Amino acid sequence: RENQVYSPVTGARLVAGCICLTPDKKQVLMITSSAHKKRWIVPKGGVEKDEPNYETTAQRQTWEEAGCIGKIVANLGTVEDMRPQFENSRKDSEVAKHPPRTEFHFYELEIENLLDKFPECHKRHRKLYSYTEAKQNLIDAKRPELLEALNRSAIIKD
Ligand SMILES: O=P(O)(O)O[C@@H]1[C@@H](OP(=O)(O)O)[C@@H](OP(=O)(O)O)[C@@H](OP(=O)(O)OP(=O)(O)O)[C@H](OP(=O)(O)O)[C@H]1OP(=O)(O)O
Ligand SMILES: [Mg+2]
Repeated sequence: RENQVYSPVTGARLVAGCICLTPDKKQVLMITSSAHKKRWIVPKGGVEKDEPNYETTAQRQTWEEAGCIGKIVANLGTVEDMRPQFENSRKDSEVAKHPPRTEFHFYELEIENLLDKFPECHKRHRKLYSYTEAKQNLIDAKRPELLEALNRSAIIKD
């Protein structure tokens, strides 16, 4: 729908999501992408014009995409999808300047329940991963900005 909300500055699509952690904080909940069937990501989605805050969007998408209920325990701030040839400064190399694709507002959630039936339960897989596994999945998914969000969480990395 054209019910989506965009940054008035950069025109980046405004998305909220959840780093959903087990109470012991040893594992994060990950879902498969709908387009890229084999790629493991975290629950997230576009803010809608009616929604009063990012927490609403985040908890709605965590239910819809992952059948996961929990309490938001931290605001993990923002990360950007910086995807659209190169510009070399002679001490480093960078991609040619462009506006961000997406601006993500992430929250840490403590999982309280996982339900077997949820809206996207037939079009996605869903599973708990240790930090090391989760980190490798996000690299495999080519989503370093989601890994940045994961890294700000209280997930045990040792
Ligand atoms: O192509 P990507 O990787 O940039 O991401 C995809 C993202 O998929 P992802 O790869 O993040 O898993 C899709 O979401 P999905 O995972 O639910 O299929 C999402 O579709 P959407 O309109 O439902 O938007 P959300 O991703 O719930 O905010 C967007 O897809 P669309 O091309 O079908 O409209 C998004 O695309 P962008 O506009 O580029 O952000
Ligand atoms: Mg999504």
